[PDB]
Amino acid sequence: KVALHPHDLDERIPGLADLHNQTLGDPQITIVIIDGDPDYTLSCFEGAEVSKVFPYWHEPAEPITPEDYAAFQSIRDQGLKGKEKEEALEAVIPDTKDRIVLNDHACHVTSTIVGQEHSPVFGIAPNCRVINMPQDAVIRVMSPLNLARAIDLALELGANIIHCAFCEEILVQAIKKCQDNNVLIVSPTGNVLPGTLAVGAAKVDGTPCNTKEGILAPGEEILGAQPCTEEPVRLTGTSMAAPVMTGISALLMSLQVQQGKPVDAEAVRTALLKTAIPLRGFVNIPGAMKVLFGQ
Repeated sequence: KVALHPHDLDERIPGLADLHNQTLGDPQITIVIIDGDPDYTLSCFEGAEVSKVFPYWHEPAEPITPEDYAAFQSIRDQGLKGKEKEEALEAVIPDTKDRIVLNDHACHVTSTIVGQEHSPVFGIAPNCRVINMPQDAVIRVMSPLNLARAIDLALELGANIIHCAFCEEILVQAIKKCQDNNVLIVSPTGNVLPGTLAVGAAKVDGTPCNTKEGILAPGEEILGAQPCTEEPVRLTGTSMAAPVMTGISALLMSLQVQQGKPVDAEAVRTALLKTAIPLRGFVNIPGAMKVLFGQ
């Protein structure tokens, strides 16, 4: 009845309003986002506990001009597809388009998780601690070696949740170390490991746009930030559903802290998966709250 903190996805995600009534996150919960380089000048990140840690083993990349970002956004807003989209990107931003895809993705994903209330993008968990670990410098990104190194560093930075927008034996063992150290890994199914929460995209009506340890969440028309403008945009894809689950998972962990319970990543992951309404099903916050908190 009364959403104390009205959120865009309240109607599409039962129990989100009620969960928001109880927490908007806790700064003791750290989320490390392994993605591109987000734009922290956006007002949705003002007052947010956000910081960038660039992996020390990357060569820093030259900053991308606002004009290049605007070119990419114009091409999206015209709704160009297929061969014509690619010919348009190649015509105007051939050297920078691949980095921009990553950086733009990072703005959107970070805004979905931690965007401040009453800004243009209100995130799921605006009071959690968020560290961005940009990877765009490596584009000259799906490399398993580099992701393993990035995951090891994210663990050392104190991650409770690692959001990997890109998730070889070395990577498999880095994921395993996260599980052994009670750190949740969240990644999209795409458009493979225990203790990973794999996320698929649901349409606006809740149907689907991996199956054993996956969950579906809203992935269509998700409101988020884009670089160099205060104007938000709605995007669609499995990598749009993943950040919704990262935020939800962070809220549930935040509630464990607020109730004086130890952070328990595996309890949160298994509660989500076992209560999902037929991957394993659509996210079911009311069921998860019952399993975790007796609500």
